This record gives sequence, structure tokens and C-alpha cells, in this order.
Amino acid sequence: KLPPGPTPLPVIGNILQIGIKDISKSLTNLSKVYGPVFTLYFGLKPIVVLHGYEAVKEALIDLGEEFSGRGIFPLAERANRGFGIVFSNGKKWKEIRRFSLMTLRNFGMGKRSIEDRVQEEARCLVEELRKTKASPCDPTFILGCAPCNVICSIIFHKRFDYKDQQFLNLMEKLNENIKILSSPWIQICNNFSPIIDYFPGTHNKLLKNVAFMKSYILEKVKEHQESMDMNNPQDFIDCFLMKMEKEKHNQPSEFTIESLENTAVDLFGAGTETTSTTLRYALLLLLKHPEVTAKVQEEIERVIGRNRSPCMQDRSHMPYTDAVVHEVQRYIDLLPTSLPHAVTCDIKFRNYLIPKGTTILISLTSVLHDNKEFPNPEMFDPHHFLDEGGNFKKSKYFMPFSAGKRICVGEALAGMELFLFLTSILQNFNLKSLVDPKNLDTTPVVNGFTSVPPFYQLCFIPI
Ligand code: HEM
Ligand SMILES: CCCCc1nc(Cl)c(CO)n1Cc1ccc(-c2ccccc2-c2nn[nH]n2)cc1
Ligand SMILES: CCCCc1nc(Cl)c(CO)n1Cc1ccc(-c2ccccc2-c2nn[nH]n2)cc1
Ligand SMILES: CCCCc1nc(Cl)c(CO)n1Cc1ccc(-c2ccccc2-c2nn[nH]n2)cc1
Ligand SMILES: [K+]
Repeated sequence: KLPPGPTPLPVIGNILQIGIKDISKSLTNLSKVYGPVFTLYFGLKPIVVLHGYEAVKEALIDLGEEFSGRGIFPLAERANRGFGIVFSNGKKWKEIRRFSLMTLRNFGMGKRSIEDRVQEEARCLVEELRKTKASPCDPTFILGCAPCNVICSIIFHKRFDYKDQQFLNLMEKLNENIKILSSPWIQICNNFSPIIDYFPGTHNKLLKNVAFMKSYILEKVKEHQESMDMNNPQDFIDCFLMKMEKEKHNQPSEFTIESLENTAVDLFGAGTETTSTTLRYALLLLLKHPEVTAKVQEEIERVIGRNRSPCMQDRSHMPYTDAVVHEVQRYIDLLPTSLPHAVTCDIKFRNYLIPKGTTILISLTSVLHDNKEFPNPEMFDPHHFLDEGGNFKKSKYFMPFSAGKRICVGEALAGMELFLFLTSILQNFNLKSLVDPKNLDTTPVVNGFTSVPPFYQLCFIPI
């Protein structure tokens, strides 16, 4: 049988009982009644929730292959999203993911490293920040340009000037779609309608925005097909075309210009908003806890100095800053329920039997805010990742990127972006708040499955 859960109602299941304001809090409430594994019904669609480290670990890690599916919902069909990496399944997923991970290794695309691309972007970021001339600033836009440009550089090999209008169009389309996708109407309510789409104009805008991006990618790809040097692949496209070559004699192949376009859009989608938000939240928490910022700066001064860019090598000698980055991630809990999973076959879990294809919802919040691993999990405190001697203290509960076979492809990349961008900023600036560090609230603003920071402004004061 399935795991227990609140008795669903006829037809609507458990829908009218789950506080949609903050699904994560609701799942936690439920776990207080039904335990670490329970079922909920969306219509007659069951969804098994895993809550707590032990349950998430055995599912995602111990029974990893069985829980490597991506749970699909009507929205997947409606915004054409099952044809790259994030929303794919089976062989298509495995091959594209595998290829993607290899291509994204630090030196996976030629002599120019991922680190180098990030470092260059950090340089540009500091520059654009300087241009604010220390005036009040809503850093949303600037912080979003950086991670986006890193993807551009990884995919097209070229970064854009922050005012190159083709760059500005890309970001606009991305931002638009993200905002749309973040509406509870689109995340929740539209998914009740199994066969009929109630927001047709919206799904049309989404697709239109994608079309524009794919059509920009297509042009870059033609240019790349032209100046193809087989022995010197320089970006994700070069690599993807070279994989295509090895595939000839392997029809049909998972690698096609279509899947390339789709994969590249996924990278843009997955690689630019979460990192960008996490950067934005970090500055806010640093404004709120200036003593933390000061220590990060003391480590930057001592280990890196002022005569050179930060680099990944410096991280191991900067336990405190490392602890800070980790803590930001843990505290903010950006993807409280990760992305939905689905079992790939009939499976026995604990004392229950979960049928193949059943949707699985993982509570990352439950792990990240584990009250024993992280006393006072609701408070921001770098000491959560530090030992008595001030050394960095790793945690099995550090899962902001999820865990298992579906773990974030960008785990390493995001790590580099956070560390390098944050160190760079604080190497060249002090942060000044408009209001008083005692007044601003840093509590995340939850809306359905989304969790973001509140609005704020600051001044980047050159050192
Ligand atoms: C702070 C930044 C980021 C966070 C917190 C984050 C977190 C996550 C999470 C929670 C998932 C869901 C995994 C699951 O299904 O269990 C995910 C998926 C993914 N992330 Fe990210 N991510 C970040 C940045 C990036 C970046 C920069 C990339 C760029 C390569 C990226 C690429 C992906 C991809 C491709 C997936 C889909 C994985 C799959 O289905 O196999 N992410 N990420
Ligand atoms: C009918 C095909 C038009 C598609 C489209 N492309 C762009 Cl671009 C626009 C700008 O609104 N649009 C139209 C659009 C119209 C209404 C919405 C919308 C906004 C808020 C709340 C509900 C809707 C909605 N979508 N579908 N029906 N109502 C979204 C996009
Ligand atoms: C020009 C188009 C902008 C981005 C874009 N809009 C559409 Cl629609 C797609 C297909 O999902 N995408 C690609 C997309 C791929 C993955 C995600 C995703 C990746 C990791 C974690 C959460 C997200 C997510 N899914 N929905 N909203 N944000 C977001 C966007
Ligand atoms: C194909 C899309 C499936 C997503 C979905 N539809 C419904 Cl209905 C459910 C939960 O009843 N869910 C679970 C879910 C929905 C959206 C997200 C999401 C979308 C954009 C940005 C962040 C998130 C996120 N993932 N986990 N928490 N928040 C995450 C989980
Ligand atoms: K309409």
C-alpha cells in the first residue's frame, strides 16, 4: 500500500487542506501528524512527500536510481519543457545530463576554464558596481546580469557587454518567463486542469519567449558550424556539435540541433535566476549582519590581499567566507521542495509500495533546517558551518542543490559564482544600507513554492 496521509476528498483529493501560501510549512505540519513519509492527492494523483534527512537520504541516495525520475505535470506539456535536461526522463535525460556534466567540468571545454569565465565576469561585475557611484541601488538587475553572462560565455563562448541590447533582450525574456512561472496560478491552479489549459495567453507568451531565445541560439549555432575547429572546441555548442559527429551512425540520436536548443534554454533557465537570487539574498544578509561582512573582509585581506582577483584556490584558506556562502544557501532555502521527482519503477520503500511513475516531493527545507544539525535553524548564523577552532564544518544536511542522481548540474558552477562574485564585491566595496540594520527584515517572502528575498536598496561604497 501507499504511505498514509490525510484522507482525500472525493475528486479534489487533499487540495483544499494544503495551505498554498507556504507549501513547505504545510508539509512540515503534516509530517507532525503522519510522519516522514506520507501521501497527498492532487485530484486522484497521489504524491508521496519525503520529509526529514533519513527519508530523503534513503530515497535519493540509497535508492537513487529508483527515485531519479522527474515528476511531470500538465505545465511541463504546456510550456514545452520535457526536451532538454531539467524536465527529461529516461535515456534522453541520462545522455544529455551525462554529456552536460562532462562538458561543464572546469576544463571541459578547451584551454579556457570555467573559472576563468567566472573571474572575468566578476571583474565586469565590480566595474558595473563602481558605475553606480555609490548611490542607492536596487541590485536586482546587476546581480542578474552576471550569472546570465556566465551562461552566455559557456554556451556561445562570448560574454556580452552589459548594455549590448541583444544581451538585454535575452535577460528580459528570461526574467519575464521566470516571473510568470512563479505565479501560483501557473505553478498550482493550472495543474488541476489535466487536459484543458485555462491560461492560454500566458502559455503563449511563455512559448513566444522561448522561441525568441531558441532562435537566437540557432543563429549562434550556424556561426559555430561554420568556424568549427574539431581539435579546439571552445564552448558548449562546439562540444555539442562534436558529440553530434560521433553520433552519426547512431540514428536516431538524442543529440540534435533540437535537443541542443532545448538544452541551452534549460541552462539559461536553471543557471541564472537561482544564483542571481542567492547573490541578492547574500548581500541583504550581509547588510543585516555587518560583523559577518567584516570577518569575510578580514579573510579576504589576509588570504587574498588587494592586488589580485579571488580564485577558487583561496577557498580552502577561507573557512569563514566558505561557511558564509554555505549558510546563505541553507538559510534562504530557495527551492524548499526542490523540483518534483517520480519513481522509475514499482518500489518498496520502508513498509510501503510506491507505484512506478508516482510523483515524489522532497522536502529540502526539512533537511536544510534540521533543528539538531543546525540549532536555531531559522536564524542566519555562519557558525552552523564552523567548528570550535573556526575551521569549516561540512554537513550531510547541506542539500540546497538536492541530492542523488538529479543533483544540480550546476552545483560546482554555482559554487564558483557565489564565492568569486561575493569575494570580489567585498574586496572592492563596503555595503551601506539606506535604513538601519536593525529595521530591515530578512525573512524570506514565500508564495506557494517560491521563496525570495524582500526588496531593498544599498550603496556600494568603494574601498
Ligand atoms: C545557487 C544556485 C543553484 C541552486 C540552488 C540550484 C539548485 C537546483 C536544484 C534544487 C535542482 C533540482 C534537482 C532535483 O531534481 O532534485 C536543480 C536542478 C538543476 N540545476 Fe540547478 N541550482 C543552481 C544553479 C544552477 C546553475 C548555475 C546551473 C547551470 C548549469 C544549474 C543547472 C541545473 C540543472 C540542469 C538542473 C536539472 C538537473 C536534472 O534534472 O538532472 N543550476 N538545481
Ligand atoms: C492570446 C494569445 C496572446 C499571447 C500573448 N503574447 C504576449 Cl507577448 C501577450 C501580452 O499579454 N499575450 C497575451 C496575454 C493575455 C493575457 C495574459 C494573462 C495575464 C494575467 C492573468 C491571466 C492571463 C490569461 N492568459 N490567458 N488567459 N488569461 C497573459 C498573456
Ligand atoms: C527564454 C526562456 C526563459 C527560461 C525558460 N522559460 C520556459 Cl517556458 C522554459 C521551460 O521550462 N525555460 C527553461 C527553464 C528550464 C528550467 C527551469 C528551472 C531550473 C531549475 C530550478 C527551477 C526552475 C524553474 N521551473 N520553473 N520555474 N523556474 C526554469 C526555466
Ligand atoms: C511541471 C511543474 C511541476 C511543479 C508542480 N506543480 C504542482 Cl500542482 C506541484 C505541487 O502540487 N508542483 C511541485 C513544484 C512546482 C513548482 C516548483 C518551482 C517552480 C519555479 C521555481 C522554484 C520552484 C520550487 N521547487 N521547490 N520549491 N519551489 C517546485 C515544485
Ligand atoms: K486570452
